[PDB]
Amino acid sequence: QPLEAEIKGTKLKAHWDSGATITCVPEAFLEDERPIQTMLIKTIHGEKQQDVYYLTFKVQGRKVEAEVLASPYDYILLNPSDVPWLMKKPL
Repeated sequence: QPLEAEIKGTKLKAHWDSGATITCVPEAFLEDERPIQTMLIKTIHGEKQQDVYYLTFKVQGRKVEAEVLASPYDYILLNPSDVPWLMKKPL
């Protein structure tokens, strides 16, 4: 059951993953954007750096802004730190 989210006014499906500590979005939303900060990641094949993008999107009808990473996926990934209310039941 994918969640609903709106990025830059664009409506798309999203997935909640507590394992993720940072929101992850598809480059399709960063193609014409710019990363405010970058992160360095070391891998067995070599060292890779991940760019960070601060975007604004609605989470279940809730305007919320957070940094997201660009990914080849076709959806969005929400973290438990950005959507702390999702863990709590709605009133």
